[PDB]
Amino acid sequence: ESISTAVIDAINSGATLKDINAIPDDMMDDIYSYAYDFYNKGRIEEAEVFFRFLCIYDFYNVDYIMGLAAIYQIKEQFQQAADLYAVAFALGKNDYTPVFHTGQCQLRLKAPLKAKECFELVIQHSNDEKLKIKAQSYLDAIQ
Amino acid sequence: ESISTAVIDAINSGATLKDINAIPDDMMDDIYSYAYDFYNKGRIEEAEVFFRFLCIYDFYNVDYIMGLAAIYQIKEQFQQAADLYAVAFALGKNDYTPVFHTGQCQLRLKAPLKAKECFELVIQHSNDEKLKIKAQSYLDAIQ
Ligand code: NA
Repeated sequence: ESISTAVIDAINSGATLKDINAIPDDMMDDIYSYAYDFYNKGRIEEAEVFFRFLCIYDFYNVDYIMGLAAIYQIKEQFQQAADLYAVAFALGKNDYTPVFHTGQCQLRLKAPLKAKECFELVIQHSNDEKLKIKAQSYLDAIQ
Repeated sequence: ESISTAVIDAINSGATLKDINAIPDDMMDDIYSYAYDFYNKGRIEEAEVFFRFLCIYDFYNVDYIMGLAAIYQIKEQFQQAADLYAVAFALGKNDYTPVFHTGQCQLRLKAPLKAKECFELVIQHSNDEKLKIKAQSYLDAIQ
């Protein structure tokens, strides 16, 4: 029946629609690869429908969630972007990229304080030099 | 978890085209009928544009997906067709038609092993006789 029922069931079950329907991995990879192609080519409207479907069918997948969070951030839906980046971080705590992006979202939502906090976390725990230089530049700009 | 709720809530906070209810149902039906007629009548470029519009307006409508997937197939854009057939399969209720068309696309993309898995999958799970007969023939021809 309808995807919204299936979704409520999947949440209640703590399992992904992908697992529940046993969609093969190769098929999921193909959709993701197409979706990323739209994103990289800058075709954000087409990329968004693909990524929204991906996160619906596999809501535990960090690459899907990061992809859709990047799209929201680019469309300036800062609060939705920040919410997805927080889930991505919770599912992958070795990676500070989502904490960095959330910092940029918080700045745009006029919460300089929350933003500084994110940028400090990155500087403190990330091993990604480029991420740390960006975060340090934001922290210097915000004072 | 509360994780899956957080993903779905974030995604559900933004309005979609279909959410705002600005387009009458019969207009949507007319657009689909014309797109489908253009297709059947060989006017492919026009069918392509409209079916793509339809897929953006309701990506979870299998008829829209299968419509554009079939256009890519006919245009020999076999990878794109295969990517949309994977979406149709995930949307679909045990319907193995998109899996079968994926097999034909794989075979044309010189991935016979992938093709053979598609056709095997149809034979194993499909309840559509005409479809299993085509799939068995492809399997026999590929060896
Ligand atoms: Na970005």
